[PDB]
Amino acid sequence: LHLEQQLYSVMEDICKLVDAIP
Amino acid sequence: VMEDICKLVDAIPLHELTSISCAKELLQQRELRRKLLADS
Repeated sequence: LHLEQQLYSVMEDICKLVDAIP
Repeated sequence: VMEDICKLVDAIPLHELTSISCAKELLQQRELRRKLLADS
């Protein structure tokens, strides 16, 4: 199940992106 | 989890998405988190 680990850190790049108005 | 946030990021309209400069690359995170969810 290499697809769950791939979604664990690919929608974690969308979040850190949300962080960049600090 | 943390992605009830990203639930709100797949919802920003395409007209309202041009006002942020990170969107060139952080909208391919939207269209890729949707092909991977679809691989059930």
